[PDB]
Amino acid sequence: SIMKILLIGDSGVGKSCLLVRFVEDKFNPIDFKIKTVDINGKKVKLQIWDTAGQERFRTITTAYYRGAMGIILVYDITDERTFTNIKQWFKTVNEHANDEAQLLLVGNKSDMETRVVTADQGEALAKELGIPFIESSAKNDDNVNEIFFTLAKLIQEKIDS
Amino acid sequence: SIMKILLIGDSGVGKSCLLVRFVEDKFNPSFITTIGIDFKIKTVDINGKKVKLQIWDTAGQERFRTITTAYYRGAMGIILVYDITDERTFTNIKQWFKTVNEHANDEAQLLLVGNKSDMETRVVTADQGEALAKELGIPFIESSAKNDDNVNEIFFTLAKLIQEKID
Amino acid sequence: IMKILLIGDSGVGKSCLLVRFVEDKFNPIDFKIKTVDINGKKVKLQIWDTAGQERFRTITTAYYRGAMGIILVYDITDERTFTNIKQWFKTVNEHANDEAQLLLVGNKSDMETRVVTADQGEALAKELGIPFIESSAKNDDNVNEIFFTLAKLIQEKIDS
Amino acid sequence: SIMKILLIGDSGVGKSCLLVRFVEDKFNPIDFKIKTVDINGKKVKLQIWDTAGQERFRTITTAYYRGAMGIILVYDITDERTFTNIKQWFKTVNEHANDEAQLLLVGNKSDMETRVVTADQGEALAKELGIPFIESSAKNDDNVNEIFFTLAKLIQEKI
Ligand SMILES: Nc1nc2c(ncn2[C@@H]2O[C@H](COP(=O)(O)OP(=O)(O)O)[C@@H](O)[C@H]2O)c(=O)[nH]1
Ligand SMILES: Nc1nc2c(ncn2[C@@H]2O[C@H](COP(=O)(O)OP(=O)(O)O)[C@@H](O)[C@H]2O)c(=O)[nH]1
Ligand SMILES: Nc1nc2c(ncn2[C@@H]2O[C@H](COP(=O)(O)OP(=O)(O)O)[C@@H](O)[C@H]2O)c(=O)[nH]1
Ligand SMILES: Nc1nc2c(ncn2[C@@H]2O[C@H](COP(=O)(O)OP(=O)(O)O)[C@@H](O)[C@H]2O)c(=O)[nH]1
Ligand SMILES: [Co+2]
Ligand SMILES: [Co+2]
Ligand SMILES: [Co+2]
Ligand SMILES: [Co+2]
Ligand SMILES: [Co+2]
Ligand SMILES: [Co+2]
Ligand SMILES: [Co+2]
Ligand SMILES: [Co+2]
Repeated sequence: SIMKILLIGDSGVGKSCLLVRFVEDKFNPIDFKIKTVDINGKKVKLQIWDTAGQERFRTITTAYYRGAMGIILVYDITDERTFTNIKQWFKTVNEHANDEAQLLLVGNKSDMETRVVTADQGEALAKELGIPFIESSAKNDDNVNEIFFTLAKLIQEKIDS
Repeated sequence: SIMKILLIGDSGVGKSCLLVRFVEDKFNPSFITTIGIDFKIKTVDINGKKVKLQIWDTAGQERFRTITTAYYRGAMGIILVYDITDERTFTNIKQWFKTVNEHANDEAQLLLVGNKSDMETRVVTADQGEALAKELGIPFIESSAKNDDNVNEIFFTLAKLIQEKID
Repeated sequence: IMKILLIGDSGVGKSCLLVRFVEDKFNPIDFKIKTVDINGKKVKLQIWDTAGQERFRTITTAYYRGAMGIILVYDITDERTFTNIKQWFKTVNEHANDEAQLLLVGNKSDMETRVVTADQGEALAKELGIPFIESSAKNDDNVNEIFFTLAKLIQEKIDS
Repeated sequence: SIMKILLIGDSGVGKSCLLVRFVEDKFNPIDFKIKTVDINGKKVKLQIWDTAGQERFRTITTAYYRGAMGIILVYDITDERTFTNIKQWFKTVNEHANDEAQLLLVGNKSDMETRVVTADQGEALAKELGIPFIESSAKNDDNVNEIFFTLAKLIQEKI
């Protein structure tokens, strides 16, 4: 009952760190990892993919999206540009992912005082895009597990409908 | 949650002192801010809910930054300050108002503050301040960072107006 | 990394301003590095300073390649170095990048033999459309401010 | 059985002396030593590796880490540079050592009045790296045994 989940977004927002915090629970300043969780009383294996710093030289590959049922769009709350770029990522993902894939918006680095994107702004963009929103901190381990459990539950719902 | 507030005005009117009095409850006649960290944080209760204020304050010879569009990005509150003992800083408020209106977002709430009300050498009356505020269409408050007079009121008044409009 | 250049007539104190900023010392290859903390980040400043006989080099187009900050310096005790600022401004604008942020510095403010007033410097800066700061590498007055002010303007620009 | 432990850090911080103080209980101003310890009513043989000065001329040989279950990162509290370099050592160890290896940060030469790195700073870095912290003095025999016993227990614990 594997669930393929992708982390997408501008380089530098903290994608690889969120994944490391979730699987290993660590932070420090074969492109996937596995972690098994329980969903509605059933063991679910999450196959979590990390871009491998390749979003800097070319668009996401086809086989990358193949089988992906969850796609997490991440931006940096301290970097306006990465937030503005979310619309482009959303477009790219929609023009290539399965029609039933569930998306989720994550505003990362909520621990930083240098924040320039407010929670209200993130919530507003998520609403406009029609997807759930979560603010996290891979550094302080804030809401990281929630990202994956929230997304996994939404995916389990689509599968059963 | 977070409210970005800027303190603007002629150098020497008491902007940094007002911020220090509000956040650290201190006042140094010879205080000197640190070149590097431009803002401080303080969480206050507005309508029974926690609001984090991100208060920005620039140094004198870093004044060029206060005329750029980038500096006002995201600010929802802008406090214009003058020295009641220095006519020139009061006269300059109109220029600051212009700069703020042209480089900042039209949704930001402004507030006029006449500081150093503790000084007997005052030359700008409260009526004059009130009159300018009215002309500009913004709230007015006289304060004294030195004697801790009406400093908290500056920020709570502004925060409530910003919230009152967020709705 | 942020490439910053110090330009101006020989003898105004360019090297002494750089030494004071990095080594905080004052003594009466062409660049030094110093990491500063702005907007909660470690920005590395690559500060360039050239000798007198290397002046011929400071007027070339390659010297300004990549520079995002350019500090124009004059001696407040030497009218000629102040008058020459307009020529330096012209050379910089014609040989440097349009996005580069300039800043005018009047150095040696500690000297009683000053002949250029702060008001004059402020007026020229206004005319040129750039920030102005008076400093003293000798007494460590406003030296850090020169670089932090410039670094912030360069950053605001990058993010703008 | 046997527990392989390595001491890593800038040259001159006192790695070799900490090992001598622990095994021979001596101080003076093969590349490994053996010492059998008792942990929770159980005897454990510690194979403690000394760098042999390698750090002064080369990257620690990939096989030097092989089999290591304990790695002690050491700095000199009187030398800021050796403390700053700990982050690089941590990176090198994490990229070449075994995943299960337990790390520990040691601030040595605590006997010196010329200290420039505070205990708080050391504790803060240890926390940031996610590893235990101990300040020692091979010279005054302060907390040297604690280094090895603490690490041995964490390794056993991880077993
Ligand atoms: N303050 C802060 N920094 C973070 C967080 N997550 C990642 N970072 C930092 O952001 C940079 C990029 O993170 P990384 O995970 O490699 O980004 P990726 O390109 O999206 O994979 C690194 O310098 C991280 O230490 C966070 O939650 N808070
Ligand atoms: N008497 C008096 N002096 C004040 C008050 N506030 C600031 N000052 C003094 O005015 C000078 C400049 O204040 P400062 O906060 O640095 O001004 P800024 O340039 O606007 O940041 C300092 O000498 C302060 O002690 C006040 O409420 N009363
Ligand atoms: N009084 C005084 N002398 C200074 C200052 N800065 C540099 N000088 C002196 O001016 C001369 C030239 O300085 P230097 O940095 O080599 O000038 P450059 O040609 O612009 O590099 C030396 O004698 C310095 O000691 C200053 O801030 N005050
Ligand atoms: N004061 C003092 N000196 C120490 C201590 N430990 C080692 N030293 C001295 O530091 C120098 C280097 O020690 P050594 O063990 O060879 O360092 P290594 O390069 O890390 O192996 C020698 O001069 C030692 O005597 C200590 O705890 N206190
Ligand atoms: Co990455
Ligand atoms: Co101030
Ligand atoms: Co008070
Ligand atoms: Co020179
Ligand atoms: Co200094
Ligand atoms: Co030419
Ligand atoms: Co040694
Ligand atoms: Co002993």
